[PDB]
Parts: sequence; C-alpha cells; structure tokens
Amino acid sequence: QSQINPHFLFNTLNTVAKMAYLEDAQQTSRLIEAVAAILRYNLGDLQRTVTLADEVRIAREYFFIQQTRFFDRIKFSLEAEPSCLDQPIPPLTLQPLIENAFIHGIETYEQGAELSVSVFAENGRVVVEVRDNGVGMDEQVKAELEALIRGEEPRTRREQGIGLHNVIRRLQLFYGVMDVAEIESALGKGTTVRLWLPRWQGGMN
Amino acid sequence: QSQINPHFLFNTLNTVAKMAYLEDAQQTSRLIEAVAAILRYNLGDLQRTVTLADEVRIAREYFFIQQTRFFDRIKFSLEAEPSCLDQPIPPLTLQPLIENAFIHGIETYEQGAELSVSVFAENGRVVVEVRDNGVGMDEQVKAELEALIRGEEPRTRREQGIGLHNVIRRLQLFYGVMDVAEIESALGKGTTVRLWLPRWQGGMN
Ligand SMILES: [Pt+2]
Ligand SMILES: [Pt+2]
Ligand SMILES: [Pt+2]
Ligand SMILES: [Pt+2]
Ligand SMILES: [Pt+2]
Ligand SMILES: [Pt+2]
Ligand SMILES: [Pt+2]
Ligand SMILES: [Pt+2]
Repeated sequence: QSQINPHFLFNTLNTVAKMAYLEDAQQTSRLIEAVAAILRYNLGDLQRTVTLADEVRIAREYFFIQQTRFFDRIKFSLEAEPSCLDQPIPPLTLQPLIENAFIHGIETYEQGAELSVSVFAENGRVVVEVRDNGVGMDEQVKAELEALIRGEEPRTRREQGIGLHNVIRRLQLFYGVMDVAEIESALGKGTTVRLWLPRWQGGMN
Repeated sequence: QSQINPHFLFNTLNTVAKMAYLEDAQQTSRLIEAVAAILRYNLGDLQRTVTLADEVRIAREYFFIQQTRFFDRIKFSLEAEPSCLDQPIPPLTLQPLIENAFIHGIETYEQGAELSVSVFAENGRVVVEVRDNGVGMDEQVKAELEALIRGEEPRTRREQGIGLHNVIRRLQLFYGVMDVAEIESALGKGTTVRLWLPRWQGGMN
C-alpha cells in the first residue's frame, strides 16, 4: 500500500514555502516552488486531459530540481516543436519515461550520464522521444513491453509510481490505437522510448 | 495506483534542506527536518519492529508541523508513561490514528478542535488513546471496525495512506491476539480510538 500520506505532504510543503518566503530564502523558495508544482500536478485527476505543453512544463521543473542536485553527473536536454505542444494527452505520460531514463543514467555513470527529451511531428503523429545513454534495458522487460504495445497482456506477477506499462495502456485507451510506442535499446548503446501519438488538432474527450 | 514517486520526493526534500542551510533559513530548516523525519520513517520497511518511543517521536514531529500551520484552530496534547515507551510495536501504528483525529477536528471546527494522545499501562496492557472532540465517527464505519477487531472480515468494497483497518490487522498479527483496540464514539461527543497492546517487556519478533 502507500506508506505516505500525499495531502499532508503537499500542505506541509506549502508551510515550508511560506517560511522560506518569510526568511527571504530565495533559492530555497525556487526549489520548493518546483517540487510543489510537480506534486500538485501528480495529485490531480489522472483521467483529466492536459496538453504536451503541460507535460513539458512539469519536465522543466523536474530538470531544474535534478540539475541542482546532480549537475556534475548528468546532462539534460529538452527540445520541442511548439506546434506539437497543443496535443491533448493523458497527464503523467512523460514523467515516468523521464524518471526511467534518469535512473538508467545515474545507475550507469558516476559522471557522463545523458537524458534527452525531444517532441516533434512526423507524418500524422506527434513523436515524443526520451533517450538515455545507459547500459540498455533488460531484454525480457523490453519484450513484455512490446507485447503490451501489440495488445497481448503480459505475464501477471505478484507485487506489480506509475510505470511504463501504465503509460502505454493509458495512451492506447486515450487515443483508441494500440501502436503508441516503440522501444529502441541495445547493450552499451542506451535506450530510447519513442511515443507515436495520433496528431489531434484538439480532441480532449 | 500511486501518482507520486516518494524516492524523488525524499531526495528533493534533502536538496531543499541543503539550500535552506546554505541560505541560513533556520525556521525553514527546522520544518524541513521534521517532515523529512516523517517521510523517512514512513518509507522504512513496514515489517520492521520499532518501539512506542519511535512512534511518539514521529508524533511530536507531526504536531510541530501542524501547530505551525493550524495554531489558531487546534490544540494538541501528548502524554506518555516512560516505562511504556520500550513496548515493541509495528511502525505506523499511531500516525494513522492521529491523522484520523486531526481530520475529525479540522472538519468539525473553525477553531476549538482538540486532539489528545495518551500512552499508559493498565493491568497487563499498554493503552494508547487517541481522542478528538469531533462530531463522532459514522456508525457503520464503527461497526465494521468492531467486526474486524472481533475477527470477522468486513464487506469488501471497490477502491478500498494506511487506514485504521490496516493498523488493526497489523496489530492483531504482530501480537497474536485479536482484541487490540476499541472505539468509543458518540454524536457530538467525539471519538476515542483506544489500543490495548499486550505488554511485551521485549519481544520484537
Ligand atoms: Pt490532497
Ligand atoms: Pt493535512
Ligand atoms: Pt490531511
Ligand atoms: Pt529499464
Ligand atoms: Pt526511496
Ligand atoms: Pt530521484
Ligand atoms: Pt529516484
Ligand atoms: Pt472517522
């Protein structure tokens, strides 16, 4: 179950933010503002519709926080075509991919990790690429994800926040198409998770 | 599922704490230290054995945080017999009861809410009393909790962090006895959840 209570955490973060302002701790206030933004977004209704612009905004807050702590170890890159950012999308689509690539990087490198996010149009899809230079994801994990993308329910296992499996399922349900992602990975050559989202000039629901 | 990632939250809180120290934001640092203490404790192994002394320490951190935000609305009281505090107990036993009583209070009162925690020996049990002056818990919720205490599995319902049900079950399993709690509640007269823990001069497992 969840051993943490998020509502208490969020309110407490607000109290910390108030004290940081009262003590004129400007850099502390900026960090709290970033993590409060992420927490608030992740606590929202998971069935709402947002746009890629909202997802990218949250990504920037994440990179600001992580850069503060890990500046010597990992390089972050974020690029996006503006015309793609009004794409409707389920919330918390991008963050699980970014967290995945971040863990890949810091587990593989003392320094030299790389995490890149790219958002761009290709034919009639909006492509979202999240790339890391890690050691490459496990072959069986990759196979089960690809089976899920094809519509085959993978093996149910005990003790199975939001992972790549849930992201893929929510995208398939949201867009009404199964082929919403592909995974590119090889030993020593890193991992790219590439989302292929049907271009929707507007449909939240 | 969990829409929040706690490991990122904890690390980020550490980064905020570092910045607060660097900016000499002393009151902000104290608040972060308190919530970091709670988060770290709640993220520990749920199957470890702690003592009531550890549970009460976490309670004090909680009251410090809540008093900072709610000082005009609610009065907190915490009393304990020292000889009881070496009692072994499952972690996160007390916090769910305190959070329950806190919600009761702030939902009932604009100001005038009361939350009291008392720990004391009675015959061969350690009693833990958590009392609120709220409107009284719902009769059906109380009945199902009492059935659980008696060993009857209550009605399973869809969409059912840690609640009073889980606390009771963990206590029954930990101590090997079913009659580990009682609930005292009446309309307009508040709620007391009273734990009756077999006095163990030592047994963690
Ligand atoms: Pt909340
Ligand atoms: Pt709260
Ligand atoms: Pt709360
Ligand atoms: Pt992986
Ligand atoms: Pt963790
Ligand atoms: Pt992290
Ligand atoms: Pt992490
Ligand atoms: Pt209640």
